[PDB]
Amino acid sequence: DKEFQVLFVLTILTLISGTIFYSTVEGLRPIDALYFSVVTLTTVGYGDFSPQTDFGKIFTILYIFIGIGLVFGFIHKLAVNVQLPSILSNLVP
Amino acid sequence: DKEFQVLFVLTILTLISGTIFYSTVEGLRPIDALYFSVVTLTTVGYGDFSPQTDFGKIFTILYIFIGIGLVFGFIHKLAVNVQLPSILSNLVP
Amino acid sequence: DKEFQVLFVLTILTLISGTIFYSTVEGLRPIDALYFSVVTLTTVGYGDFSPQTDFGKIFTILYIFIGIGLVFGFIHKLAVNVQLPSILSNLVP
Amino acid sequence: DKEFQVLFVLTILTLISGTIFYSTVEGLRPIDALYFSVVTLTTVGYGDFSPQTDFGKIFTILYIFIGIGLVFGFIHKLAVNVQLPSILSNLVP
Ligand SMILES: [Ba+2]
Ligand SMILES: [Ba+2]
Ligand SMILES: [Ba+2]
Ligand code: NA
Repeated sequence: DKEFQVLFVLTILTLISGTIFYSTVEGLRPIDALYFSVVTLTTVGYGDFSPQTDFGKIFTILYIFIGIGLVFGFIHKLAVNVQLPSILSNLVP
Repeated sequence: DKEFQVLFVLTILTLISGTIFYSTVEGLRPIDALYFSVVTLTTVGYGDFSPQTDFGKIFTILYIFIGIGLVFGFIHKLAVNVQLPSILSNLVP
Repeated sequence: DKEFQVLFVLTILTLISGTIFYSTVEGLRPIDALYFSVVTLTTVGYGDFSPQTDFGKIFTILYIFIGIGLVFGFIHKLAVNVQLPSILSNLVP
Repeated sequence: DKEFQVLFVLTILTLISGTIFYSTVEGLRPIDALYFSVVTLTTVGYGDFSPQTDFGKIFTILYIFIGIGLVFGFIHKLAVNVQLPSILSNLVP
């Protein structure tokens, strides 16, 4: 609850930083910058967007190392502390 | 057993929702929509398909956050509660 | 030791099946088929190769669900039961 | 602390080896080689770079199996032993 709340905020700030960085340095539209940040940090990585500048490539290296751990923590506690009880609620006779 | 069964169903419904969404909004053939949903939620992400619309990009962001946890849970219990015993069965003299 | 050995074999057989499938149905060279199988099951997924046939797409869906759990188990026990001691060996004065 | 330090070094050496390999055999610029090594071992895998030679494909197979476990260990202890306390520090009244 309080755990999920902090992880939510931390993940939001991370995605805001990526949105700002890639829309400025890589010239993406803000929605595309957000989408790319998510596709990156979840490791999906389609490659429909990818950094073309060296600044973008260096940021991306650092962004991945700092952000993957946080994003997957959130995905994990979301599944565990929000998704897991709710599915059991739908179960019990 | 009962665990694996619930995870199977939950994963199926998730993949059905993606199949329906991407065949409608992104105009994919249903098989391609299913395939893309799987390639997305397992994080493989080839990028042979990727959303071209903003609606598609926003759904994909949400779809990834909600679905990755469920899919990998299923992959995990499938390996643990179905794959792991079966391989030991083939072992014991 | 015996754990790592079984996981090695199981991973090899999985990669052999992918090598055979993608070289036949998708017409890849055997080395490219192996490479693609690995890039797929580790979720790296560059997309330099991806299935173009519906048979290939359906197999890939199943191949991912069955194979990811096994591959990452191997990667895990390789790191834990082979990589982790060896690095400590290089450490102790 | 001492754990994080060893994982840092091990990850650095891994990324140096990839930087050297892909700039030589695949002809990438060193920054692109580093970037590609990171995008590979974190499994993001955009595919903006991917190996074109058989030597490159075989190395990549081995590089992924050896390196993913190490990289994610580092990402994990970085989040746990460096990121997790620091965020709590910002919390306590
Ligand atoms: Ba990927
Ligand atoms: Ba890709
Ligand atoms: Ba791609
Ligand atoms: Na991944």
